Parts: sequence; structure tokens; C-alpha cells
Amino acid sequence: GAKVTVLGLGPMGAALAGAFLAAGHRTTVWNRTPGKGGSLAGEGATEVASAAEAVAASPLVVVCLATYEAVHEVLDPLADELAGRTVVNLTSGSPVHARETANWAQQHGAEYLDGVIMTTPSGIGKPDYLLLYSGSQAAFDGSRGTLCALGEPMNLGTDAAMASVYDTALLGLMWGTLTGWLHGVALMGADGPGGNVTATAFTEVANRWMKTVGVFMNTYAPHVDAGHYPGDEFTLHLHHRTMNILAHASELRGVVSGLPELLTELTGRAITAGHGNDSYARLVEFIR
Amino acid sequence: HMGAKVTVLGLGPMGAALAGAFLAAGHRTTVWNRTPGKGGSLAGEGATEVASAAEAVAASPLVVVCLATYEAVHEVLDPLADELAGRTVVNLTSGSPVHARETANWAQQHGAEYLDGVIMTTPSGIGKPDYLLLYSGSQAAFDGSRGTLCALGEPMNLGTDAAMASVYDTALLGLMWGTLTGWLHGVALMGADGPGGNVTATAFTEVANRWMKTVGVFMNTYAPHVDAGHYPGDEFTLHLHHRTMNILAHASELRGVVSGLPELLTELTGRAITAGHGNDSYARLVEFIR
Ligand SMILES: NC(=O)c1ccc[n+]([C@@H]2O[C@H](COP(=O)([O-])OP(=O)(O)OC[C@H]3O[C@@H](n4cnc5c(N)ncnc54)[C@H](OP(=O)(O)O)[C@@H]3O)[C@@H](O)[C@H]2O)c1
Ligand SMILES: NC(=O)c1ccc[n+]([C@@H]2O[C@H](COP(=O)([O-])OP(=O)(O)OC[C@H]3O[C@@H](n4cnc5c(N)ncnc54)[C@H](OP(=O)(O)O)[C@@H]3O)[C@@H](O)[C@H]2O)c1
Ligand SMILES: [Cl-]
Ligand SMILES: [Cl-]
Ligand SMILES: [Cl-]
Ligand SMILES: [Cl-]
Ligand SMILES: [Cl-]
Repeated sequence: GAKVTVLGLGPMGAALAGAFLAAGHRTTVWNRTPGKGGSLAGEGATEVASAAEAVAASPLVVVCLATYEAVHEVLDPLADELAGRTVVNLTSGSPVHARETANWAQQHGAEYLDGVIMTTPSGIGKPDYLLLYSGSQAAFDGSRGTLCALGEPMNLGTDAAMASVYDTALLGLMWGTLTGWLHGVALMGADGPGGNVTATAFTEVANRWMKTVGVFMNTYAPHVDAGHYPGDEFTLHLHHRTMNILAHASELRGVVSGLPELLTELTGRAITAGHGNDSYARLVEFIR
Repeated sequence: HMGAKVTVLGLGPMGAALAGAFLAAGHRTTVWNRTPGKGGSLAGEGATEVASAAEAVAASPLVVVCLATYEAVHEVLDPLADELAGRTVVNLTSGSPVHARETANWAQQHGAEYLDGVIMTTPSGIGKPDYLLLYSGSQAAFDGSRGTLCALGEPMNLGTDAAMASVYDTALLGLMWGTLTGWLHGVALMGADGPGGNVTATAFTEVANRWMKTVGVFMNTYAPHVDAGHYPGDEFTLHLHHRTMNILAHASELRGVVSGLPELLTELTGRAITAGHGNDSYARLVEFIR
């Protein structure tokens, strides 16, 4: 039942407004171009003609525009009106622009939370999908109950630029996974003994296996932070040997992704450096 | 419910772990190893060690094999063709799909029920219900021995073709390495100097492990695309993948993260977009690696 304003009714901003309405919040919306708020008004939103009216309507102002340049074009004329309000900026952009906007919000007495949306418009308001936030802890703690309407909120910490970096790092993790998955699908689907398996059958097993892969990540993160990489029962020597088997199996079955060559070159450099007994986490030193 | 009689051939670190887990579950376990003197601890845990593989095979209706190579499997099993008739052989040696099939065919010629398997953990993970063992081959063997095999870990029946487990192992390891390398790349990006950086690997990984639920949703969404040969892009097209991969490439260069992953990703999506599939899903890329 809290008052919340959304600035920006593009596909994503309209979805945020819709999710706020579905949670029962008193939702005021504004967009630069008229005529994009009729469906939302039918669901109980109040559309207003100016950003100044929209900002004045709610103590919590959620911004979702195309660029950070657009954020300041809209909000800098309203600097005096933002004192004491909370600004949650879900616009995507660079870490430096997040930091510059946080500094600007601080200068004007607005509590500033920068965020990133880890889904597409249709995922907003649904379970499991993440929104990541960084900046004012008071803003996060005071707004979390309302922000929950959009998806699962995570507070990354106090530095407003964190969300931008996390988004890029998490997409890289997603692409590494999805590419290893595509490689596996193509291996399973290929003609050959034990092949001609569908992607759906493979993925049913893969989804179980990903539980084990997640434990590996949880085991290896403290190795990176300690700078100590004990290899235990799965050393880089064994990674490299088995990667060579993957390379050979892939070549036989006609799967050409670049992944095996990337993996063997990287592990090979760490082994040449004498770290063959270490965990996969030692490889962070060979990409950084 | 009722304890079984099982034989393990092979007392290397994995084979000895398998035998220990059968014992822990209450099974009457007979063990043999080519080299004597590796079954000491197992005997005190209740195993019966015998001197020859022939004695070991004759001791149990279920014969679990875990040797260094399929060459070794052949050297041990070939003189025992007659002795295997009517027994179930579960071969957890790692090896090639063709070697699994050839062993399967030999076992069938001699009247043994043959199940080939792969162990998706290391010796210390055996005997825990959270790690996977994948099996393929005789469904009669799997159904009849599943209760016993549960002692080792969670068993999964991949199907009737004995060679499948070998292929799944390699494919799942590739998936693991793609994930772990994307994770390493992300750890490096988060740890680097810069606004929003100097974040610990542990902090990053706390968020990453929540995010992996979403990544799994993508794999479950995209598998039917591959099987149908139809790749609707919907709200995440290859155009958008390519655009955001370029951001990743730029961010990584600025922070000195050099993993080769951004170049692999941009080149692959680039080929599909040049081919005219920019509006399709990530699943369309299967056609550009096979
Ligand atoms: N859609 C996604 O998949 C997704 C996922 C995660 C994050 N995001 C982020 O969410 C934000 C919104 O994306 P989107 O889907 O809504 O489409 P968008 O094209 O990125 O942004 C459209 C919105 O920005 C407004 N805008 C652009 N320039 C403006 C300016 N100079 N002054 C005032 N308003 C301006 C548009 O107003 P008009 O209607 O008047 O043109 C519209 O409301 C982006 O930063 C995007 O990167 C999107
Ligand atoms: N360890 C793991 O992390 C892991 C994970 C998944 C799968 N696996 C698979 O498990 C199997 C065994 O691995 P392991 O850890 O036990 O060590 P291993 O070195 O791969 O195999 C050692 C065992 O093989 C026996 N062996 C080797 N050559 C033989 C021959 N010509 N004739 C008879 N026996 C022979 C050795 O007997 P002796 O003692 O007399 O030399 C010993 O019992 C391998 O196929 C491995 O790939 C292992
Ligand atoms: Cl309120
Ligand atoms: Cl107010
Ligand atoms: Cl395929
Ligand atoms: Cl018997
Ligand atoms: Cl061999």
C-alpha cells in the first residue's frame, strides 16, 4: 500500500509499474512520450503529465530509462524536489555512471540505490528472478518490502557502482554455462555410440549435475580469497588430462565450439608454472 | 531392505571407496585387486578379500568393476567368460563410448547382464546421497541392482545403450568447465580495481549461486528449441546477446581480465547474426558448433 513512482514506461518500466500494482502499492507513473500508460491506468495506476508531479507523488521514485544521460535529463531539473526522497535507479549503464549519479544524488540529499534487473520484462513480478541493488543501505532497508514486488532483491553493498559490475560478471557466468551446455548438447546429439540423445534428455541430467557444479564454485571461492588453491582430489593435472579427452571426443563427433582449446591452453599455462596439484581456482591468476 | 552379495574388482582409490560404501550399507562385499596388500582397511570393515579375480567373480551375483582402463577390464574379465554367465556386471571404469559398447557386447555374448557407468564425483564423495552415478545398458540389471547401487550415491539410468554413460560424462564435464570458466571470469571482473570492484570471490559467488537458478531456467527453456529445430528469441535475442557480450568484452579489457571467453562468445553469436538469425534464441547457436 506504499506510494511508489515509476519514471519510464518502456517495456521494462511498464513491467515494473505493473508489478508494483499487482502487489497493491499506490503507483504513480510518468513517461516522456504521452500515451503509454493506458493499460496501467486501467489496473489502478495514476498517470501524471510531468515528471515533477510524479516525483512529488511518492517518497520512493523508481527510474527505468534508456540511458543514464536520460536519467539526468529528467531528474536534474528536479534536484531541489528530490531532497529526502529515495531514488532507485534500475537503468542499465556503466559503473562510473552509477557512481556519478550516486554522487549527484548525495549532493542533493536524495537516498540513492542503483540497481540491475536480472531478467526481461516478462520475468518482473515472478519468483526466483533477481534484482540486484547497491548504494544506500537505509534506502534498501526502507524500501525492500516495496521492491519485493518486482522480484527477489539482493543488497550487494554500499558502493552504488557494484550492481553494474555484477550484471556484467553474472552474464559472463551465464554465457560460460550456456556455451558448455551447447557443447554438451551437440556431443550428446551427435551420431556415434551412446549418442543421438535429445537435448531435453541431456538437460534433465544436466540440471541435477549443476547442483554439484555449484558446490564446486562454493568450494573454490575461498581459495581465490585466500590465494591458496589446494587441489584435493581434482587437481589441475586431472582437469588438463580430462580436457584433452573432451577435445578428442569433440573432434571425433564433429563438435567445434572453441571451448576445449580455451580450456587446455589455460590449464596448460598453470601446469607449466608448476601448479598442477592445485584447484581450478588457481586459474584466476592466469586470466587476471 | 535386505543386504546383497557384491564383488568389487579393483582397489585403487575409487574402487576401495566403492567397496567401503557397499560395506557401510550392510552388503556382503568381496574384494580383489591385482596387486596384493591394498585391502587391509577394508577387511577390518568386514570385506572378504580373495586372491584371484576368479574367486571374486564366483562369490557374488553382482560384480562391480573399477579399474584404471578398459584395457585392464579386458585383461581381468576375458579369462572369466564362462564364470560370468548369469551374473550382473556393473562397469564403473572410465573410458570411451566404443569401449563401453564392445565390453557390453562381449558380456551379452557370454550371458552376463551388463551395465556401464560413470562416477560424477571423486573417491571421498562415494557413499553420499548428493553425488551422481550414471548408468547405461541393461535395464534388468539397473532395476535389480538399484537398491544395492544406492550405497554409492544417487543412481541415474540414462537408457539402454551401454555407451551413453561415457558420452554423458564428457558432456557434463564440458558443461562444468564452461560454468567454472565463466565463474572465474566473473570473479576476476568483480575483484578488479574500479568503481564497484574489489569484491571478494565469496561475495560474488553468494549472488552467483542464486543467479544459477535463472541460468538453469534458460537451459530448460532452450533444450526444446534444439530438439524442435525452432529458436524463438522472444525477449532475449541473439542481437541482445551480442550487444551485451560486447559490453563484457569492453569491461574485461578495461580491468585486464583476459580469459578468451568474450572473444569466443562474440565470434559465435556474430556468425549466427551474419547468417540472419539475430532474432533467434541462444539455442540457435547449436547449429554453429555442430
Ligand atoms: N528490456 C530488458 O530486457 C531489460 C533487462 C534489464 C535491464 N533493462 C534496462 O531497463 C531500461 C529500460 O529498457 P526498456 O525495455 O524500457 O527500453 P529502453 O529503450 O532501454 O528505455 C525506454 C524508456 O526510456 C525513455 N527515454 C529514453 N530517452 C529518454 C530521454 N532522453 N528522456 C526521457 N526519457 C527517455 C523512453 O521514453 P519514451 O517512451 O518517451 O521514448 C522509455 O520510457 C534500460 O536501461 C535497459 O537497459 C532492460
Ligand atoms: N578417482 C577419481 O576421481 C575418479 C572419478 C571418476 C572415475 N574414476 C575412474 O575410476 C577408475 C579407477 O580410478 P582409481 O582412482 O581407482 O585409480 P586408477 O589408477 O585409475 O586405477 C587403479 C586400479 O586399476 C588397477 N589396474 C590397472 N591396470 C590393471 C591391469 N592391467 N590389470 C588389473 N588391474 C589393473 C590397479 O590395480 P593395481 O593396484 O594392481 O595397480 C588399481 O586397482 C578409473 O577408470 C577412473 O577414471 C575415477
Ligand atoms: Cl508511503
Ligand atoms: Cl510523498
Ligand atoms: Cl545436436
Ligand atoms: Cl552368487
Ligand atoms: Cl584403454
